[PDB]
Amino acid sequence: MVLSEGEWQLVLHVWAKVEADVAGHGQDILIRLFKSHPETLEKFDRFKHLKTEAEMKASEDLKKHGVTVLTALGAILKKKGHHEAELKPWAQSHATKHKIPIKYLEFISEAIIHVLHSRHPGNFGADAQGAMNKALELFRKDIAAKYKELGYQG
Ligand code: HEM
Repeated sequence: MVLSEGEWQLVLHVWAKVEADVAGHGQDILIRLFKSHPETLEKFDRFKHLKTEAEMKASEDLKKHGVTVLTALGAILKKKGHHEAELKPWAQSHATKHKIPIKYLEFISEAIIHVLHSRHPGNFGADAQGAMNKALELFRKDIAAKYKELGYQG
């Protein structure tokens, strides 16, 4: 798939707002993921012990990982489809070290859209959501192909 420039502009315009508060958005997104699909929490030996939303919100460690996640994702989106070099080391660790199935990437994709919609309604109308969805689908497609190359395709 290929996004048009107008679609990239919609994605990067809401992303610019997200970057006004990277830590807060990262926390919101990971907490939404873990609440909506608690099985994903099991992949994180680091966070496995967190029992309630309250404990999640109070974890400095979770907040630091959310910054790491959104910073990496941001770097990929700003490549506007030219993200081959960035995707390679990402795919290798998520496939053979952490073992993250494509299904879980769909789940975090859903969490990202939920948080953007909730915090940025005026810059995240139907057309901008459609563009963000297509960018994240482009990302999952490319990761699926890489997984396969790497011998995981999970
Ligand atoms: C937008 C999707 C995601 C991005 C951009 C992302 C990014 C990252 C980055 C940059 C790291 C640190 C370096 C590394 O280990 O490769 C990391 C670690 C990790 N990720 Fe992801 N990730 C994503 C989705 C997920 C999902 C869906 C899960 C699990 C359900 C996951 C599980 C992990 C684990 C277990 C670690 C190691 C945490 C630790 O330090 O103990 N990732 N991720």
